[PDB]
Amino acid sequence: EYDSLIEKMSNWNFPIFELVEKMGEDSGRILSQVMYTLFQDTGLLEIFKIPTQQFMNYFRALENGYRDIPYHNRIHATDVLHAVWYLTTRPVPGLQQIHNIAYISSKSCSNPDESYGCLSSNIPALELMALYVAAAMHDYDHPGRTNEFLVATNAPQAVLYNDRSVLENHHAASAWNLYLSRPEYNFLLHLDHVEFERFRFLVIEAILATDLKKHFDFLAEFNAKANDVNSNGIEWSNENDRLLVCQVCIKLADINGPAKVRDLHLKWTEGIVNEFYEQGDEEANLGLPISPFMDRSDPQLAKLQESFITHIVGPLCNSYDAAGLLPGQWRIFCQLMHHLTENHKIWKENLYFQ
Amino acid sequence: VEEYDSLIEKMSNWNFPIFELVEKMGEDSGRILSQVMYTLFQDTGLLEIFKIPTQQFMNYFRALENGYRDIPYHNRIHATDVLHAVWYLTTRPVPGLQQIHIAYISSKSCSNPDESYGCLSSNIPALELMALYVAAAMHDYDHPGRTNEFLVATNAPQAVLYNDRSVLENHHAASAWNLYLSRPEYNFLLHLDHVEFERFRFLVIEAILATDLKKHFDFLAEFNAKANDVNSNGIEWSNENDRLLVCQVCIKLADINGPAKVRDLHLKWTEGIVNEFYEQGDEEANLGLPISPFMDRSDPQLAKLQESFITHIVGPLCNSYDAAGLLPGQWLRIFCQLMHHLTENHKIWKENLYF
Ligand SMILES: *B([O])(=O)C1=[C]C([N]C(=O)C2=NC3=C([C]=[C]C(O[C])=[C]3)C(O[C])=[C]2)=[C]C(C(=O)N([C])[C]C2=[C][C]=[C][C]=[C]2)=[C]1
Ligand SMILES: [Mg+2]
Ligand SMILES: [Mg+2]
Ligand SMILES: [Mg+2]
Ligand SMILES: [Mg+2]
Repeated sequence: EYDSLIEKMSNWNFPIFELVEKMGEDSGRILSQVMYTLFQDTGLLEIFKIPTQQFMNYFRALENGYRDIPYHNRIHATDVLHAVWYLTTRPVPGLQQIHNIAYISSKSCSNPDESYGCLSSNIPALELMALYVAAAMHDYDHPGRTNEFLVATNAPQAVLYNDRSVLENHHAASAWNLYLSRPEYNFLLHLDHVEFERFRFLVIEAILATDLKKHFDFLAEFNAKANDVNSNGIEWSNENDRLLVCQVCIKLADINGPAKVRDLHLKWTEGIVNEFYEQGDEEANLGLPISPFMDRSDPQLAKLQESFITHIVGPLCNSYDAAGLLPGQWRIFCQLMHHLTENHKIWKENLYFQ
Repeated sequence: VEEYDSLIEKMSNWNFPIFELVEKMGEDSGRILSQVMYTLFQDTGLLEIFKIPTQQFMNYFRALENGYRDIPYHNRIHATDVLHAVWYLTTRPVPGLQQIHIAYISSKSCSNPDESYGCLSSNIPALELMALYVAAAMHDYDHPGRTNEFLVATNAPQAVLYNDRSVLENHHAASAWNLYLSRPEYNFLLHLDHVEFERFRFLVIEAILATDLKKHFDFLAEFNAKANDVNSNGIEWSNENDRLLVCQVCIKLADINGPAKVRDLHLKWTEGIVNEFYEQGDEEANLGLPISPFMDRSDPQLAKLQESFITHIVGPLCNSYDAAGLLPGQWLRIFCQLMHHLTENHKIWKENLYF
């Protein structure tokens, strides 16, 4: 069954909802199973001597922490995990290779020629494992509400974190609290104190970058280092530069919807607006002003998708592509860039005509 | 009424003998923070500007000061001292500082001698200064007497809860505001609307979080870039972010005002902080952890600690705050009292180290 699933995930437009339907009764374990296959594929199980039992124990507990809410659930976490894996292992045109300090190489694809390069050849294995694990944790115990909702309500979580990245801090904090909750979860037992401390730091930094209030800040920092005409781009020997690359990568993965085929894009859109409408129902019941795009009476779906693709997803993918980090094939053809522009065009048509 | 004038006259000195005050209070020394908060708010007029009812004010700040533990340094007296320091630095006349005036406060304890002098109270709105004072009151609430490095190394519950990023400061702000929202008998800001209260909470949280010394050099760099630029015009007082940065630097200076005081208060605070250090070192040794620097009572190295702290932490902060022209003083050249204290203490401890 391992070969079957890994071949289906080699496609960027991985039909994940077909997988959830295929698992059916055991669909609650999709995040743990996908974690196992990807770590065996990248070889992370053998590189860090990760025991299978503790690995599976923690991530079954982790996926149990995801609620049964429309969007921020196990399937969203599985999708973001798949996206970061694809973006870091697949060949990127014109990118130079360095080591292909441990580095991974995906058994699912080899660089077709020297003109292609992989991010796995430029970022150490420890840093990439943090990105994958952070993708698994990045929305742990999401209550289906926004940060702005919690701060307006003065919810306990918002007061506990002083309104600064409420959901994202809680995700990382409660995930790591779960990790340290039982010795049967310590699958990193073969990492020393320095390596484990650094791993935790990288995971926490990756999770906190998923906050969209800091979106434009991360975008500015990434363009200064990579997309500067007078600078030498990204120095892969720099620890801070690699961290910035990983943070921008996971940001793109957490909002990959518009960068997929319209089928998957619309499915994810359906989920997130259903979560929005549940929050809007509660806002109305509490006598609070309904947040924008959260009233099921006046949806304004076209305006929501159009502004989100144009102001958030658009500039992020264009910056990531201008830096030469998107996987594709030789002009250059980029799959998700074509999907992103196609989805943006359709939603502009729906907006202008309706 | 009679005790009010005595205390307000005693606090007008930069070297306010606060330990004489705790000795005078004796049995009721636990309410020093609440008494000083009430006295300062009555002096600055914040009680009447925001229509603060006395009962809820006193209730909340008595609970707040009760939240401080009986530890050598991070206690009620430290919070009271930081509050006094920010009050002095924001109300007292500064040579060459411009005056401007949205409500603003003016301390009844002093008036600007002439137009060549200016007060921060005349340039920063009353809401932001009240936020700074309240943050000084909260800035070390429920401090357990350990360092951030100790909590992250131990994987303490607080350190895991805040993801190792400014654990103690986040805890201070969060538990202080939870206490404020714990009971309706604490809501003394009930005459502030939603926007004013949200802004006040934001300013308080930023001021509290700025006290982290891990972010010290970052705040110092931003302040030198904005204020201490030779080609720039310093601080634009109409800018919200500039005023926030000024207040953050002010409370940072207040949180470590020791070396900028007379030798008596400096050495008393040094005794407190090194006793807390030695307790943490005892616990680190019992747990088999490497003893943090200057926290082993067997090898104290007190002179090296004082000199490194003055040269690397207090020194550059005071020099940046003075170069921006925000330190209260008197014309002559300009004489700044705490600059004189700081240079005197720095010379004394450099002598103790070299000899
Ligand atoms: B709490 O949170 O507030 C804290 C505190 C501190 N402090 C110190 O250290 C000191 N202080 C002082 C002095 C003198 C005088 C005074 O008065 C006020 C004060 C001294 O001398 C020596 C000292 C601190 C803290 C912290 O943070 N830690 C300890 C850690 C670190 C280290 C190094 C660097 C940074 C940080 C807190
Ligand atoms: Mg999220
Ligand atoms: Mg997410
Ligand atoms: Mg503190
Ligand atoms: Mg303090």
